[PDB]
Amino acid sequence: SIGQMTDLIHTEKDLVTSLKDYIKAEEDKLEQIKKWAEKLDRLTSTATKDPEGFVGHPVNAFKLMKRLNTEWSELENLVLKDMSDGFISNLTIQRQYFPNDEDQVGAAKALLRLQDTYNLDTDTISKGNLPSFLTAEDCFELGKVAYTEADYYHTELWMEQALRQLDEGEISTIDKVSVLDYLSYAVYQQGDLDKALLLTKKLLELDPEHQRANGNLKYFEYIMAK
Amino acid sequence: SIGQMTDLIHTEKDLVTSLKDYIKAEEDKLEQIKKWAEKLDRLTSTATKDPEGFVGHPVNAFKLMKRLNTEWSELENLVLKDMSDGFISNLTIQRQYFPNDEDQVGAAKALLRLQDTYNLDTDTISKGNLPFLTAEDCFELGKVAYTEADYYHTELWMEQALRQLDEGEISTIDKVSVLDYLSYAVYQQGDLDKALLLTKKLLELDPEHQRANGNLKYFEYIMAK
Repeated sequence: SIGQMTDLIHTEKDLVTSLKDYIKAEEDKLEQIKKWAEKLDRLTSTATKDPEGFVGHPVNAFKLMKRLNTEWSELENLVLKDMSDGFISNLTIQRQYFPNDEDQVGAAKALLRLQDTYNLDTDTISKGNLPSFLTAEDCFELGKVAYTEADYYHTELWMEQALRQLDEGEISTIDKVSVLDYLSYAVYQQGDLDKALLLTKKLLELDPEHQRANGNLKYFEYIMAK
Repeated sequence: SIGQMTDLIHTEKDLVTSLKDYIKAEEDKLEQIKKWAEKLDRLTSTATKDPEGFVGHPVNAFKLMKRLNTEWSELENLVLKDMSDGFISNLTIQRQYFPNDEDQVGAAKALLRLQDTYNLDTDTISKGNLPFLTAEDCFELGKVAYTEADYYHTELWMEQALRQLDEGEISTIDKVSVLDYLSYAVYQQGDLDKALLLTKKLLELDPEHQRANGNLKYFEYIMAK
């Protein structure tokens, strides 16, 4: 539907309003804690300076003990206090009407097809180079969904975009070796052994003991030879 | 001992260091969260302008789903994260060498003793006008006295607490409770003129205080008698 998307756009907006509320909360806590800490900073720096004289006049001694017995306990209680209940409460509730895995993969598939029905370069989708933009792990996931479909066409394309972006300098949760594993395997399944070999060799240049890739190399030079 | 307190002073110095670290931790986390939030502030606002055209080109639909299914739960996980174990472990360990309630009460008594062995005015001990206590500190000392049945000191420190309140100090402690204790201590001391006086002012602040009405009637009774 479209109304569903407008409904989810709106949910996620309200959720951002909630989030920002929570941020006001944690800042307000954190600050009065900073205030508290500077107060003790002042006290504890002047007290370290002259422990005999400080502990001398017992207005200091009483303050020191009311502070260690009571104050540091309130303080501790406040550090432990939780500011996020409200926001998390909301989120837990909204999550009743969120998409699940099924819908995420559905949406990947949909993207996959709309790539080649309007016939588009993956750098031309990722980078919004047409008249929002895609992390390396996004491309990576697309390559995976594809690979699970044994769709090596798309696996090739997105694993390639994913490799391209990591090279370009995008810092990520995803490493080159996985990218190269899936890339080299999709390529091999395509028919072009010749590139599979080199890619595998890049993987090996990154991970010399990648147990799968060595076996892959042996296999490769074997089926080329034969 | 003196060295024992030197060890304590240093311990608390250390704890302040720990806490300051904790603050750096929560701030760092919060920052990453504000970051995430602003990125989504953009996305949501763009999307609301024209939901149709937006969910039109389905990279938008994909990201919207990935973000509702995966990413908001990582965000959730960040929100729930606890930056405090380091500091709280430090605290829970040091606590083994902290004073307890009895030590604190004890110190309050040591202070009451000092007040009079050097014969010193309360504003003067509080305001460190020698060559500083909050109103709740003052009240506290007052109570320790009271519990002792030391109505002398109860008198004095309830007086100082009321003094520091009227000056305009913000405190968790209200004027009426200080007045209750003060009126009563004064009465037990003997100056009944002042007990009446005070009870009256307490009533000026709370007109239906159940103890202090009967306190008014009873005081003027024993005055007249």
